[PDB]
This record gives sequence, C-alpha cells and structure tokens, in this order.
Amino acid sequence: ATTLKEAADGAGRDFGFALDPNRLSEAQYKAIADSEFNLVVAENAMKWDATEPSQNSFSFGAGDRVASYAADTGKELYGHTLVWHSQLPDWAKNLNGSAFESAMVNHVTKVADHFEGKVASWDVVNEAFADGGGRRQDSAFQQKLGNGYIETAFRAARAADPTAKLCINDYNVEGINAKSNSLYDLVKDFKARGVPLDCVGFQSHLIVGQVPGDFRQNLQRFADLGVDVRITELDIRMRTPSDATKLATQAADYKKVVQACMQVTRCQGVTVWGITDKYSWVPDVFPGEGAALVWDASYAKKPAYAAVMEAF
Ligand SMILES: O=C1NCC[C@@H](O[C@@H]2OC[C@@H](O)[C@H](O)[C@H]2O)[C@@H]1O
Repeated sequence: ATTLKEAADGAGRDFGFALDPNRLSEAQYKAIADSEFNLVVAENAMKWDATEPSQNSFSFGAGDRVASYAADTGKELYGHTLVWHSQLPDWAKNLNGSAFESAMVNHVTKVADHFEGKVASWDVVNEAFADGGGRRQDSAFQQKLGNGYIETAFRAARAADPTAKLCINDYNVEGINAKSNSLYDLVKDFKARGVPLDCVGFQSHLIVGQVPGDFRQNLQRFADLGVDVRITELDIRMRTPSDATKLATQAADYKKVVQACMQVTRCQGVTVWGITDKYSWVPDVFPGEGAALVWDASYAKKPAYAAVMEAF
C-alpha cells in the first residue's frame, strides 16, 4: 500500500475527508484529496445555513460542487448534515411551533431530494445529546419541538430518500459514558419501533493522549443493535506548537482509532475532518489547540500518516 486510499480499499472500508470545494483550485490540496481518500463529505457546503439561507430559498451551488467532485473522482459521497442546532439561520430560529416543525421537515425533504442518488449516507440529525447525559440544552429543535423532532427528521428523510443510509451523529460518544448511553437508548428504541435509522456516526474530535480505551467495545454494542457505525469527523487536538513527542502520541492515537474500527465488522470506515492543519477548524474554535490532522500546514505527512496506513 502506497496511499491511505488503497490501504482502506484493501480493508473493505472507507477513508474520507471533509472537503472545502474552494480548495480544489489548490493543486497540492487536490492531489492529496484525489489520491489519499475514497470518500468525501462537505465540511460546510451541505449544512442548513449553506443550503437554505432564506426560508424556502435553496442554494445548492456549493453542495453540487462537492457532489460532482465525488462522482468525478469515483469517491463515495457522505451527507452532512440535515438537522443541526449549529449554523442554523436566524429566520429558522425565529419560527416556532407548527411553523418551525414545517420548516424542519421541509428542509430535510428538499435537501435529501436534491442529493438523492448521489449522497449515499446522511447525518440526518447531529449533536442531539448533551455531555453528561440527556438532550442538548441549547438547541432550537429540542427547545421548540421536544424529544420527537429526531424521529420526525428520520421519517421525513426516509420518505424523501428511500435508500440512503440515515445516520445520527455526535461527539464525546466514542467511549461508553452518559452521553453515549443516552444515544444508545435512542438507537435501541428506534430500531425497536421500526423508525428509519441505519447508522451512527462518531465524530471523534479527540484530544491527543486521550483516545477512549473502550472505543471498540462501544462501537461493537452499537453495531449489535443492528446498525452500521462510522468515525465521521476524526481529528486529534493538541496544545500548540507541536513537537516530536506530541506528534508521536498523536500517531499512536490515530492508530488506536482506526484499529477500533477495524475490529468491528460493522464499522464502515473513518473520515478525518480535513486534510491539512493549514485549514483545520480547531485553532479558531479551541484557543491554543490545533495541529490535529494527518498533514501539516506545508502538506507534509505527519507521523499520523504511517500510523493510519498501518492500522488499515
Ligand atoms: O459536526 C460538526 N462538528 C463540529 C465541527 C463542525 O464543522 C465545522 O463547523 C463550523 C465551520 O466554521 C467549520 O469550518 C467546520 O469545520 C461539524 O459540522
């Protein structure tokens, strides 16, 4: 194996990255995207704010570019994300009751339909739970619609796209904890009542030297509920600047994650949230933290690269 792509290919799994369409005009970026991955997800192009800036007015330009890139290079296409509390336009946050419900169902239907046949799987609902257990405490959907909005989104997504793999996504649920437990209950419930649900996405936004020791176990119990599992937004945050020691630990961590997936027959694969640290979303969100991706700002393979290659 000379690329992470064929390594993942040989393991019968996916290895993807979060794409910023604008960067495709950057040669080195495209070269890596083209050769090191077999799956692609829109880092931002398919979110609510990007697809429905104004009520009932859709903007699929950016999303279509991402979709075209996938079809053009023969990569699987992953959809992110239909229902999410973040990056939600104000016009939506201003709606309530029936109006809001209607706008949510409409958003799901229009976006799902638009990419039908192209997007193979969707993070239908993202980040619905709260660290420590229970539902997220700062979500427009949870506050305006209560517990039933999740099921409604999945049913509406299934209605718009009969065959797409419908997933629920979250972070800090990689290991067994109060958050993953609540997520687990929801999944068990949905499968029990026949609610459309086919997968669970573990964002996996981890911190170096802090990969959950029960990652595999946790992935396995979810898979045993009768749904596929996948690492969808992998990146391992470290205190900057980076140094040999922290880069080595990070490498060991990436190995652990990919290995956990490899040890679960239902783990479809791993998707890293970006290619290079030059564009990683971490620094601006986590002050003093960064250097979380496989390639550095100069597009040089970091120790994590060889670790992933080995894990696969
Ligand atoms: O599921 C998610 N978990 C947190 C990272 C977020 O992506 C982030 O959203 C904010 C954007 O400014 C940023 O470019 C993007 O990387 C993602 O959609």
